[PDB]
Amino acid sequence: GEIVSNEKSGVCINAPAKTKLQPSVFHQVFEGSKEPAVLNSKDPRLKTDFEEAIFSKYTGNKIMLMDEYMEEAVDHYVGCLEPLDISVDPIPLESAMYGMDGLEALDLTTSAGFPYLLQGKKKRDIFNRHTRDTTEMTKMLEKYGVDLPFVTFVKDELRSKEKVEKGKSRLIEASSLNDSVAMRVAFGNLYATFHSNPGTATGSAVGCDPDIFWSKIPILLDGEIFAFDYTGYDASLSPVWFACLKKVLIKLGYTHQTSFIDYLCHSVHLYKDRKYIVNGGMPSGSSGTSIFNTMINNIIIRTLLIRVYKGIDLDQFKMIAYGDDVIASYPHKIDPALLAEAGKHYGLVMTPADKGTSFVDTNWENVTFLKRYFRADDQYPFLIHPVMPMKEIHESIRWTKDPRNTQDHVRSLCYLAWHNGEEAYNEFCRKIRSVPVGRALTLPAYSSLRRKWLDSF
Ligand SMILES: Nc1nc2c(ncn2[C@@H]2O[C@H](COP(=O)(O)OP(=O)(O)OP(=O)(O)O)[C@@H](O)[C@H]2O)c(=O)[nH]1
Repeated sequence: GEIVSNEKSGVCINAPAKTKLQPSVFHQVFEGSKEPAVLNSKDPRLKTDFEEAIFSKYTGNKIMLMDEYMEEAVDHYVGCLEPLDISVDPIPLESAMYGMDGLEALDLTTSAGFPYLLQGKKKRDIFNRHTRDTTEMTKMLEKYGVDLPFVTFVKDELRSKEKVEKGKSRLIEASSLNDSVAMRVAFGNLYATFHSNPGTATGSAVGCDPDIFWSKIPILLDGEIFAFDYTGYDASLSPVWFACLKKVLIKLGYTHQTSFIDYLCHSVHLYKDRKYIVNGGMPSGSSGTSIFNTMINNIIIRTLLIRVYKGIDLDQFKMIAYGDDVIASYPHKIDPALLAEAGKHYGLVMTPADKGTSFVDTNWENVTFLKRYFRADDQYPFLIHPVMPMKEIHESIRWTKDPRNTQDHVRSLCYLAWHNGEEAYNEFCRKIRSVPVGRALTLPAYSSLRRKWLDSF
C-alpha cells in the first residue's frame, strides 16, 4: 500500500477529539495498562507526530505481475473452493441489506459513509429492519451511485501504553453505504458459503463460533503446526495480491464483479479536508474486508510455501485464517522464519507468533487464534476450550463507552471467561460482585454455562 496522491477534497470530515472510552466501575477492581487510543494530534500523551505514525502503515508496493508461484497457489485454492459450489449469482437487495441464511443483517450502528455523513444522514434513515424496506436504498443507489470514497476514522479503542506514545492508532476506512450494499449483492452468496463452511477448504474461520469450531480445528489441522504474526497486514498488501484474488474470483465464475476488488485495491479516502488515493492495501471497514483478506491470506501462504520449500505438496497442506490471523499445518515441520524471508520479497512483514522475540516452535499449548488458546476439556478431552486470557478480559472490563451497556458487556465477557476454569471464573465473578454495580447484574454460573456448552455437541 502506497499513498500516490493527496489533494484538497472540497469537503471536511470532522471527527471528535475526545474518546468515548471512560473508566468503568471496574477500573480500580481489576488491573490494566491499556488506555484509549490517540485520536488527535494535540493529545499530550503523544511522543511523536500523530499523522506520520497512523499513515506510516503504507510501506510501499512491490510492483510486479503474478509470478509462477502465485499462479499455482491460485489454482490450488480454487481447487479447494470448487466443492463448496459457490454461486456467483447476486442476492436480492433485501437480503444484502437485512440478511439471509449465512449473512447477518448489515450493521446499523456504524457510519453510512460518504456522502451521508455530510448530510446528517444515518443508516437508520435509509434502513428499517422492521419493515425491511428497500425503496429508499434503491433511490440512494440511483442518486449517488457506486465507487464512492472511503471515510477515514481513527479507531476509538484501547491500545497499549507503548502504542499510545508512538501514535500507533488504527484507522477505520468506512465504505459508503452504497458500496457496502452493492458489494454484498455481488458477493453475498460467497460470504454465506464461507460463513457456513469454516475449515480447511475455505481456509477461513470468519463467522465461526469458537465454542463449537475450536473442537474441529485440531482435527482439520492434524499435522505439524506453525503460525506467525503480520505487521500491518492490510496496508502492506501490494496490488499483485489483489490481482491473485481477482484470478481466484474469475475461476469461480465472477466477471463484472471483480471491479469491486479494484475498488478496494485502488481506493479513494476522505480524511479531514483531504482526499488521498492509495495504490494497494485493504481498507479496514469495507464490507467483505475480513473474507477478502482471508482469501488473500490463503493465496499468500501457498505462494510462500511453493517458493521456499522444493517439493511441497499443497494437497497435504491445510490452513485456517481470519484476516491476517492464520493457523496452519503440514505433515513435515515448516519454519515460518524461512517463509517470512520470502514474504519480504513480496512486501509482507511476517514476525514470530504473538510478538515473540525469537522464532520458536508452535504447538497446541502455546498457539493462539483470534486471541484464544486451545485447551482440551478434562471430562471430554476431544472438546477443546477456546481460552481467552483473563488479561484481555480485565483490560476490557475496566473501560466503557456507555455505562448503560455494562450488563451486556459483562455477560459477553462471562461467555469468554468461564473457559479458563472454575477457579478463574469465580474469582472474576466474585470481584465483579464486590461493588454495588456488580451484584445488580445477572452472572451465569460456571455449571450452567458448561451445561449449554456440552449440549451443543
Ligand atoms: N487499521 C485497522 N486494522 C484492523 C482493524 N481490524 C482488524 N485489523 C487488522 O489488524 C491489524 C492491525 O494490528 P495492529 O494493532 O496495528 O498490530 P500490527 O499491525 O500487527 O503491528 P504490531 O502489533 O506491532 O506487529 C491490521 O493489519 C488489520 O489487518 C481495524 O479496524 N482497523
